[PDB]
Amino acid sequence: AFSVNYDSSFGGYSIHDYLGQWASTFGDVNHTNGNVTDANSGGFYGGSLSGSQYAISSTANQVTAFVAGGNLTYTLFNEPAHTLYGQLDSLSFGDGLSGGDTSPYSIQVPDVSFGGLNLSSLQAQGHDGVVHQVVYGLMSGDTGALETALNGILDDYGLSVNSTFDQVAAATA
Amino acid sequence: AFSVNYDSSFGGYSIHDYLGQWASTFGDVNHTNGNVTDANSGGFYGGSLSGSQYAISSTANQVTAFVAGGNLTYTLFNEPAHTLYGQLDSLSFGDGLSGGDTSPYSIQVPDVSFGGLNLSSLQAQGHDGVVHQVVYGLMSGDTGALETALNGILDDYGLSVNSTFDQVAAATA
Ligand code: HEM
Ligand code: HEM
Repeated sequence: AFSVNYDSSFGGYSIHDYLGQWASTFGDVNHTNGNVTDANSGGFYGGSLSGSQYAISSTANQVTAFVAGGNLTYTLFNEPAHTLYGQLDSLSFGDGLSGGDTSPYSIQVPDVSFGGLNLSSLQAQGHDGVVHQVVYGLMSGDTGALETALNGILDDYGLSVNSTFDQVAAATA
Repeated sequence: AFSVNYDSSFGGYSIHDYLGQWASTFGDVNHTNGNVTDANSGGFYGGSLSGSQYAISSTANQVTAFVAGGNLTYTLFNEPAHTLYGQLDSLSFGDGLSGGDTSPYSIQVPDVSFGGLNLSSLQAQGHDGVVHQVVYGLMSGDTGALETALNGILDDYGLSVNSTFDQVAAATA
């Protein structure tokens, strides 16, 4: 049922009066096209994050970056906490990062990229999942988990991470 | 269907050696407890935002605030774009904002709160939906849509927004 709680000093105020005073001090956040940042976006509680891509740029130089493509969700503060899981199809490495809103993320000056990775992990595996280990590894500048996963795939072609890009392109054609 | 793409200059590079060079230039974003902000969080593309609460503070005075409770989803860049929909149950008003991560949002010095609003809209209604008009209204310092909705609820009690909080509380007991 509809209910109202209030500090007792507002007992004799009308609802209209109160909301007029609240709005007066609040002002206008100007949540409009071209004007939305973290200062006026507001925020959500209780939710997870999802998307066909996750991307991040270096804080050391703000240029070096990677883009993970697939079907990913991140539990954020839901349990198991701070777990990335789902399907990791692709990984692009290079300099500069554009898009991410009404267009996909893209590396501006691409070096190298991998497609058809076919890596997946369940929510319940938590931080032990391969997708989480790979992507979080890369956020921390640690390629070890990625290289272990790539060695697993490349094993089918008699290759490894010590193979060159030309060798890998030759066997996977 | 594993594949690779690369700038021709990396043809004779080993995968291992490329990733070594990428990682040593990327560094470590330091995505750890207490050290995560927007500068080192990364981002997702193609996704939606949801939660049991939405909340926001004034950009002018950094204090006046509200918290909307219920079951909410915001389409973000998915169509119909920038639409808040679902069920709106509660709305609390006052000064200060606490929590939002591992605890619910809460107003620090509450003035007034409304429960059992029982308002709901669909994604397909877009910006015409009542949950969107109410909350976007409040974000714009514009209580008009809220007051229309409250007059609807209150007319079944023979009251309106010009009634006092004591009178509303008496009728809704
Ligand atoms: C949940 C309550 C929210 C509502 C009702 C809402 C509604 C809107 C509306 C109606 C617009 C554009 C229409 C205009 O120009 O008048 C807009 C823009 C935008 N909002 Fe929201 N929004 C909400 C929360 C958020 C959140 C949590 C974010 C996350 C960062 C966000 C990000 C954006 C962005 C990036 C834009 C447009 C930027 C641009 O196109 O230049 N909004 N919002
Ligand atoms: C998508 C890939 C991501 C992965 C794999 C990831 C992983 C992690 C991990 C493992 C932790 C805990 C590490 C520790 O205990 O030191 C953490 C903390 C955190 N992450 Fe993420 N994260 C990702 C993206 C994001 C995003 C998009 C946000 C949203 C802004 C975010 C916000 C946070 C916050 C606020 C904390 C810690 C806050 C605290 O307890 O002090 N992360 N993340």
